[PDB]
Amino acid sequence: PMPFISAKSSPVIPLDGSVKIQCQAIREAYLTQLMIIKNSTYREIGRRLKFWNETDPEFVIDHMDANKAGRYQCQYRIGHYRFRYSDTLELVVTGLYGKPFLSADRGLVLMPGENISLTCSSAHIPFDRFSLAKEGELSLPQHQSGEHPANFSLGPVDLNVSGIYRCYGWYNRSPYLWSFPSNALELVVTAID
Ligand SMILES: *[C@H]1O[C@H](CO)[C@@H](O[C@@H]2O[C@H](CO)[C@@H](O)[C@H](O)[C@H]2NC(C)=O)[C@H](O)[C@H]1NC(C)=O
Ligand SMILES: *[C@@H]1O[C@H](CO)[C@@H](O)[C@H](O)[C@H]1NC(C)=O
Repeated sequence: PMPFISAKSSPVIPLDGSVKIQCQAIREAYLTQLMIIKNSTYREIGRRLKFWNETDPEFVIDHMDANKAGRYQCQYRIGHYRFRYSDTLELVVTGLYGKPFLSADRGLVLMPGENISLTCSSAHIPFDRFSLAKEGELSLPQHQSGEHPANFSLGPVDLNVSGIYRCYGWYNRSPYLWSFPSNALELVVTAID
């Protein structure tokens, strides 16, 4: 098990936003610094916070841009020149490409168990892949699709599927750089009808 590396704010940060990262404390570390990976090379980044309301080291990265998007790890210097790292965290920056369009082939309100797929298009920008995000959620959108027609299925829906959804740009060359959110699309599952 590797030291955890959570993100207090969403891992999805708008163009010039700012995010707060937290690493797992390691009693034997003389120094702990947030590192960002770039071409198999660890680079110092972000800023350390002060001791209060929490123990595990917290950092903060502001003025988000392409350069700050990507994989992150925590570097624990457990000696003059001996280190160990936390698990990996990914941060994506949004607002680098025009917004795509999200829609559905059904009715936005539906009985549980029903099936529905959301489609995310882009009649201009040849996005390599697409990612669907559920607004409320505190994390990183993992539900993606490479299909050009862009199909996001949700199999048998349950009351938990309800909520507002948005879709993003996304390019293979530059994976951690997404477009501006697409139009939002609300769904509501209810067994009452
Ligand atoms: C994307 O989702 C699945 C493919 O993974 C397709 O599902 C079929 O959808 C048609 C009409 O929408 C239904 O008649 C079939 O019963 C579905 N079968 C499956 C695979 O579950 C879906 O069509 C695709 N998106 C669309 C509508 O183009
Ligand atoms: C939803 O679609 C699946 C195919 O992926 C089908 O097997 C299922 O029966 C449909 N809804 C239900 C649970 O009846």
